[PDB]
Amino acid sequence: IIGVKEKTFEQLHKKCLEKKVLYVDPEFPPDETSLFYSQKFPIQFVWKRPPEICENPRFIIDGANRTDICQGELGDCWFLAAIACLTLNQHLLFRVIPHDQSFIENYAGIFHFQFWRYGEWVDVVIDDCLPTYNNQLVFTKSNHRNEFWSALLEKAYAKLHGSYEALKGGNTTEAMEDFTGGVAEFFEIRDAPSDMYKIMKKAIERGSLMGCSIDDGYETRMACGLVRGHAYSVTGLDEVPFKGEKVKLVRLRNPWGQVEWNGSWSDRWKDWSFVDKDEKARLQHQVTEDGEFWMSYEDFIYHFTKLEICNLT
Ligand SMILES: *[C@@H](C(=O)O)[C@H](O)C(=O)N[C@@H](CC(C)C)C(=O)NCCCCNC(N)=[NH2+]
Ligand SMILES: [Ca+2]
Ligand SMILES: [Ca+2]
Ligand SMILES: [Cl-]
Repeated sequence: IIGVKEKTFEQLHKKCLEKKVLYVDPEFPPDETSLFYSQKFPIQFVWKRPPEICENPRFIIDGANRTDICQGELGDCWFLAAIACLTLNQHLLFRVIPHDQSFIENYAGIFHFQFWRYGEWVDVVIDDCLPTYNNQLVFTKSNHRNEFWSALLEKAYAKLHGSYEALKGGNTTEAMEDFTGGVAEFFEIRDAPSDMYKIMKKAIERGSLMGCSIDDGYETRMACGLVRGHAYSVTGLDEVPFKGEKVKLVRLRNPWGQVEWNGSWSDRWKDWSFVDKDEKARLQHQVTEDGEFWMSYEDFIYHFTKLEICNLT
């Protein structure tokens, strides 16, 4: 279609519109080479563009929110937790996602994203062919079936690593730095200082990204609703009145978009009845299986082992 070895998104976009053709990326083509390098995936995939998947595809629907990041059949929770964190700071999100992009205006089958690499912003261009099975995305999707920014972001990040398979292992902090240029620090929660709630509270209010995990030694599920060896996004911290004393809470989101903690302060916990109507509104309490839930600060430090904060420079 084109010879793209050193050409910008603008150049390629304009050329495709002139030629009246959908872009096919020579550097990261829609075939098995872009999926894996060693192990194959068990199911064989068809590559389709979002217009081929649904009638009215959209890049962004109702903003870029954490609810748009739902994990599929690829173990890249480390990266997905990081994007979800990033959506809590919209200001920073728009440096990674160019928002002037669309399926309904100047569509030429080509998109781009920006990552922070070796001390500068780097532009990554992709065709919009995505892996599918039975006409559904197999990897990351949004909970809205017509929204495609998070699927395409994953493709672009996979391209930056050489393949989808190259996203299988990783650390949330690697991704946080790729989105922000911040400096990461990690904390073992067993050596957590006495004031870590306060540290966590200051970090989210500053727009620092925060992930966490439970040490391991489709990932291991626990009866309490948590998942071991799995990256969670920390999406809020608050105190709430409950039977006289103020209880400290932590809000997490499972990047699966489902499977939540079921203990104290979970969605369907009966003793939410005892909490004031205005407080429930303040904490955006919702009984919906979206992967997001509140737990007590005490239960949090008991279960979780790693805490990762990416601070802005
Ligand atoms: C998460 C998932 O989708 O279930 C996925 O299994 C994963 O990548 N888990 C991480 C642990 C999280 C950070 C909690 C993991 O196992 N990481 C090991 C990577 C070792 C370093 N490798 C590279 N390439 N830097
Ligand atoms: Ca959305
Ligand atoms: Ca929930
Ligand atoms: Cl659109």
